Amino acid sequence: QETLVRPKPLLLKLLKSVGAQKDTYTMKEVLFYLGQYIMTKRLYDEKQQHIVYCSNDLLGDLFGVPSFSVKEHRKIYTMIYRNLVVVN
Ligand SMILES: COc1ccc(C2=N[C@@H](c3ccc(Cl)cc3)[C@@H](c3ccc(Cl)cc3)N2C(=O)N2CCNC(=O)C2)c(OC(C)C)c1
Repeated sequence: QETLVRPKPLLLKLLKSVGAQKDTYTMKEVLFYLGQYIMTKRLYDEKQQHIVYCSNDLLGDLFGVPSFSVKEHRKIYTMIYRNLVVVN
């Protein structure tokens, strides 16, 4: 009974670019796939892998910054919620 969400078009484009095949998700799925996006596109610092650089990327459009640490949970959840609607 986790909340279901419907990503808006930019977030959905990112999710589908890493092989998600649906239009509704749980938050934990959304997080999982954004993490995979970062990993597969190598947007992280090789030395401190918590650090992301996304200025040249649609991910930077979603989060509204050129760089962030994955420890920025307020920012990450807030920007994700701005990019979806709740279904069920
Ligand atoms: C020391 O290296 C780590 C430690 C933790 C994370 C991480 N941490 C997880 C996480 C981060 C923030 C929130 Cl709010 C929730 C979950 C999740 C995640 C989810 C969404 C985004 Cl936008 C980024 C990362 N997330 C991951 O996606 N991980 C888990 C670890 N390894 C991975 O290959 C993927 C991490 O993320 C990379 C993608 C940068 C790197």
